[PDB]
Amino acid sequence: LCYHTLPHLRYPAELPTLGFNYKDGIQPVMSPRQLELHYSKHHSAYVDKLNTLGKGYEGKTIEEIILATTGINESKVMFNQAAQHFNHSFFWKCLSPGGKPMPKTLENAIAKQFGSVDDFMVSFQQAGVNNFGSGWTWLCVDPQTKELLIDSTSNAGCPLTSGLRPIFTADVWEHAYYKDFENRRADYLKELWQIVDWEFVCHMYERATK
Amino acid sequence: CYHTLPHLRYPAELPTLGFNYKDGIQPVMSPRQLELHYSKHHSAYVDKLNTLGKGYEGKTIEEIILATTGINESKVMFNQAAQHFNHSFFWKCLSPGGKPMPKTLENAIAKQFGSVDDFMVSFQQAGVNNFGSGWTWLCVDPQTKELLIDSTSNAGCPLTSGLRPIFTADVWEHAYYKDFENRRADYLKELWQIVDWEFVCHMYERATK
Ligand SMILES: [Fe+2]
Ligand SMILES: [Fe+2]
Repeated sequence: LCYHTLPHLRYPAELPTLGFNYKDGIQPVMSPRQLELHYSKHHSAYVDKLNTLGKGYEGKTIEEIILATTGINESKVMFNQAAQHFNHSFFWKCLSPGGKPMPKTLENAIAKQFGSVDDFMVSFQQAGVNNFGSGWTWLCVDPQTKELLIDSTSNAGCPLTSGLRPIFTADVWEHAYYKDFENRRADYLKELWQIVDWEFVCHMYERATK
Repeated sequence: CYHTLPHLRYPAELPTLGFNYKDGIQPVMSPRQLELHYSKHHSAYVDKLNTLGKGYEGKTIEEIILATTGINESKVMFNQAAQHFNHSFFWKCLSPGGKPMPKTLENAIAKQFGSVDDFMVSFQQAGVNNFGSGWTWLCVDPQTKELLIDSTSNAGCPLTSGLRPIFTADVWEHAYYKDFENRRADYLKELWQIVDWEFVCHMYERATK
């Protein structure tokens, strides 16, 4: 009985149903093959591995597994699969072919924190570029202060392990962009905005700041 | 102290490859895979390190790595120097068509691991299981003269724990994604075919002296 970022995301794990047709990629940014690799190979493997480890978590959220395994050395393998499952699921919810325009509520909140949407985007791209190795770049709500914050994590790291509430993420594991952008992570992050589902981000913002 | 690459020095320079960098590393790495890895990834580490290393002129890259390891203020330089060393060492480990394993190294591997095939499977598994970006290494422990498989994350480098590498496989996704996409396991299985075991054996002989 507490807030979850994705309360519908539960164990036994399942690859999530995408808001759109997989075979089309996520135009204009991600090709069909880039999405197929990422979703049908990478994400699918985390779902499959997690299902060999999570006995006892039936009916519970994936976030509950993350929170029960975080910082525990003997549980690193399960933590990594559960967090990656959650991280990818959340990522797909953040995206849509051609994007969705940012509602006024969200625009105001982003400008109130960062000065403008443009200044937030510049800062967000920079944090993603600078995230050494594999990981994720996040926009989160701090529920105590109501601040919006950019946070980067390494590998399977997830800001909800520190009590932050994600509202947007960009995967910056090299596999997220290597098929279409090769080494060009900066270009990937700049182009990614064209496919962000800002309606989902705004929905997350409203519930996270309540 | 012992250096793995005593000729790899600052100011940093992309190393000359023992082969033509436009022809890839057949039969495993395509020309474009090698061009990206060397001319983009490795090249950016070199360039960035050269913005940071003033004062280290004439020193080994490994001395920079030792001077910056575990120091929070120097994380960025550590990452560049370590990655420059790791990639330069990787390229020496590889050759088109490979080079056959000399008996001395064959015997040492089989003594440590049970057999060469046992070593290879164990090494492949460690690379597959190295979560995220990193490197999987065959090293000599100079305190025992034993061989061991060691995995590192990100720019992590065995020398910071007093180990002497003799072989490494890059398992950053960029090392294999062009030719193998998500198939890291296949990459590691196929990588044996371009391994320069003459260099690996030279390193073994040197590390255990
Ligand atoms: Fe991913
Ligand atoms: Fe690399």
